[PDB]
Amino acid sequence: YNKYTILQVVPALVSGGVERGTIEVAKYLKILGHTPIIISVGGTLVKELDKEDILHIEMNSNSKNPFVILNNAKLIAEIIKKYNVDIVHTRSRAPAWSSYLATKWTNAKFLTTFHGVYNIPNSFKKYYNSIMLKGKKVVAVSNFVKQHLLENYKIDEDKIVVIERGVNCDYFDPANLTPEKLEKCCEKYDVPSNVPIILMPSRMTSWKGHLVLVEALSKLKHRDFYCLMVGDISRHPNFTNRVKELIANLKLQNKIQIFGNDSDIINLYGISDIIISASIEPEAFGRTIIEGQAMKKLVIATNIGGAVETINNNITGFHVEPNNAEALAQKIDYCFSILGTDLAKKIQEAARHTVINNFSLNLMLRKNLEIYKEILKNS
Ligand SMILES: [Cl-]
Ligand SMILES: [Cl-]
Ligand SMILES: [Cl-]
Ligand SMILES: [Cl-]
Repeated sequence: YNKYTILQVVPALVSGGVERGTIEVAKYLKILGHTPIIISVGGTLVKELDKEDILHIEMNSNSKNPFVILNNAKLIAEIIKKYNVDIVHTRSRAPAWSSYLATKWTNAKFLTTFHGVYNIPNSFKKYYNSIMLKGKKVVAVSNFVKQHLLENYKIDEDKIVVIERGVNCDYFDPANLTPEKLEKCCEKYDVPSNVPIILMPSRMTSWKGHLVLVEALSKLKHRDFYCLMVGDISRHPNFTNRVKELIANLKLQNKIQIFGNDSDIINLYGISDIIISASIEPEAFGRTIIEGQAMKKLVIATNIGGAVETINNNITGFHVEPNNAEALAQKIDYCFSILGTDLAKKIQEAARHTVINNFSLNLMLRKNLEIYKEILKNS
């Protein structure tokens, strides 16, 4: 008929919103009457999969042992035969050895999505693109990743399909903010009343740029403001104490405060006026940029990686040079001077418009189903 079985394989390394993409695609396939299956190593992911009632198969990946690769490939192949899987969809960092073997032996098709920029040995690039990816397609989550696949992997262009990352415009919707839930968030985060709020929703790791923003906000010690740094502070705790100290030694403890991860990030966007991505090493895509644009905010992102891909400079947001405190401090100062004006409103409106028109989760999900149909054409 027109109903498909899509088996997604998720690895232990999940940088780049890999688990979020896998769950949203599974849920979408369910609604359309398709059958999603997810093979994972287990962990916290299974909890959501059970909530959404999606068939999950635990399995232990080990790319270091050929016997395990061959035996996992057999297990997957038997899963394929069991559920008449039409496509195996891998989102692994290295080549998905076991999954590739499973599809080579069965009628299933092989789809790869690259959620980031990783390197493969130069000796392997010829074999990968010529033999392994013959008659196959690959998905890049950004044009920044697609460029890597072209210049580094030397993968043929007509193999690469870009499916930009999407933001749930139904969840990230300023029309859902209530004046009460906002006040509760200002009360939870010690937010002052009549000052601009700067939100940096970044994991507390070194390459995110926290240090650059703190040196930038020090250059604006004369302006009144309040900066919130919300994100995990556990994976790199050594770095967190380092930042909190720099804020202290610069006597900025009352204008910048660090908080653990935010349960409901939507109310934190709603209370903010300026969102910051200050990464000094490139990112495949700037999730918080798109999320901030969806919330009708003034967005400032470093011009590096895919983080500026969603920003039409001076129209839906602003670019800054990475690792440049003065350039960042001046852009933040500029936004202060236009907050409240018709221009800010224009940019803020334009920002959510461009996310609805080009970077919605809805369009991401549909682009995934299209590439499934292309892969399954002539069957
Ligand atoms: Cl995806
Ligand atoms: Cl993107
Ligand atoms: Cl959406
Ligand atoms: Cl890391």
